[PDB]
Order: sequence, then C-alpha cells, then structure tokens
Amino acid sequence: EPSVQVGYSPEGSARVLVLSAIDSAKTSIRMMAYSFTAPDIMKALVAAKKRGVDVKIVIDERGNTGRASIAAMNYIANSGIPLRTDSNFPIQHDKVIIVDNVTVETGSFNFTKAAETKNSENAVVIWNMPKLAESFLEHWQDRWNQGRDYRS
Amino acid sequence: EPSVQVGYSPEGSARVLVLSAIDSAKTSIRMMAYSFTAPDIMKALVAAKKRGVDVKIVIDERGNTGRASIAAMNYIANSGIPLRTDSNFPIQHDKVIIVDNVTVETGSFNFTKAAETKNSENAVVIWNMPKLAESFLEHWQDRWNQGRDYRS
Repeated sequence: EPSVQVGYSPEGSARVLVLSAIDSAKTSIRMMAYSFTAPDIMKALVAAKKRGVDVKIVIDERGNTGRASIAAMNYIANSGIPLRTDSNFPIQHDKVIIVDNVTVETGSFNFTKAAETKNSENAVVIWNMPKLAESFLEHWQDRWNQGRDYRS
Repeated sequence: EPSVQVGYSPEGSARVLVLSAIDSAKTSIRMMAYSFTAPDIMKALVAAKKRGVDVKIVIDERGNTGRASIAAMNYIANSGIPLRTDSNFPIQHDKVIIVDNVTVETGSFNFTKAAETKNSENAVVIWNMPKLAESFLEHWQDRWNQGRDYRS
C-alpha cells in the first residue's frame, strides 16, 4: 500500500505532484509552509475546501509579509480555511502537506512561483503510511497551537 | 524492506537522523545542498570518505560565499571529496543525500547550524527504495554535470 512519488523543479514534475496531493484529499489537509504565495497552490487548496475537505494551515510569520503573501493569505482566509501565522521560530521552514491523515508531501519545494518554475527543487509524496503521517501531524499540531489566527 | 524515518528541528531528531544516513553509507553518497555549512555534517561526510565511501557533492554557488560556507568547502575538498558549485539555477535549493544508490534523505532541512538548532524543520530518510533513489540520482547527476569543480 505505501508508495513514494517524486517530482522536480524547474522540470515541472514537482509542481504537478504537489497539486496531485492536494487534489487527492478526500477528508483532510494539514499544511505547513514558509513562503506561502503560489496562486496555483492556493486555488487548489480552496478547491479542496469546496469539496468538503477539512483544510488547516500554519505558515511562517516573518517570511510572509510581502504583497504576494498577503494576497494568498487573504484569498485563503476568505474561503473559510483556518489559517495561522507562527513566529515562535526564527523560521518555520517546513514545506509540508499532510493529506487524509495517511499521506505526506515534503521536500525542498516552497509553495511559491520561484519554487515551481525557476529553482532546482524536489518534492516527494509518501502515500499511505499512517504512522509517518501521525508523527508529522504532531509536528504540525505543535506549530499550529502556537500560531496566530489570520482571518477575514 | 523499504521504510521511512523522520526527525525534526529544533527538537534535535532531524540532525541525528541526517547524521544516521551519512553514517550508514557503505559504498556511496551523492549530496545536493543549498547552504552548506554545518561542521557536524562535514565531519560526518569526511568520516564516510575515510571509510572508503564514494562521496560526491554539488552545492548552490551564490548561496555559498559566506565564511562558514568557505570553511566547509575547503574542509571537504582537502579530504579528497569531489565537490562542485552550481550556478545554473537562480537557486539550487535541494537538500538531498542519496546513500548507497538505494536510500534518500530529503526534506526542508538545510545542512546548517540554524537548520539543526533554531528553525522548525523536518528531515526524512526513505530507506531501501532503489527506484526512488535512481530517479533522485538522475536529478543529482544533471546538477553535478553543470557544476564547477571546487578543489584544494
């Protein structure tokens, strides 16, 4: 049952794989991000919410004050997706998407345009590994718990 | 046979896991790095070489001109470990260690002190998945092939 997929940037396969993970969510998505700006990623997350998926996101605070960051954060909050900024770490550097409590996307890939089209990056999606995902969930939960709500 | 381990920062488990992957190499190590500065990581890589392990590294060029970067690069080259800088990408952002052609370490974790002790990070080691590793190897090889030797 468990399997792993990989994609790379600027090749294009990383972006598509990350979108595939979000598009696959039937019940939940717990996301951690540093730079949070890619319009394509935001559109996919809100499409997940519309599907009924329970989406919650915690992102780095200091690295998300740029215009593009604000546009995405506003877009996300306006959709009813619970979102928090976290400044308890010099940098909340994780780029992680936990899907349906059993799948984990991770790697170097930041959720940005530069990450999708310019930089060399790798993104992996580890499917159906419940133990790995619950561990990542504890990591997500700890960061979320000390975050600040960003609402609309 | 395939299995996955995870570690986090600043907890301490990520650093130890990354060291565990390097310490486990019996035949080869193909590494990709953005910021390349952690003394502990360098000591471990050279200990691998001394063990007879075939170690080759390609790192981002623009992000490795700081003093700590130079100290590590010099330390690494002095040990006979083939090393290259790559500037063909705005940022060679991968933080990857491919061990013995079948294991892959990856995640948000940069090979730096801040990554080990201050930032929130995650590092995963995907053990014994030959197909995943050969794919990552092609990714490593492509970046290495357009790099510039850094020697001593």
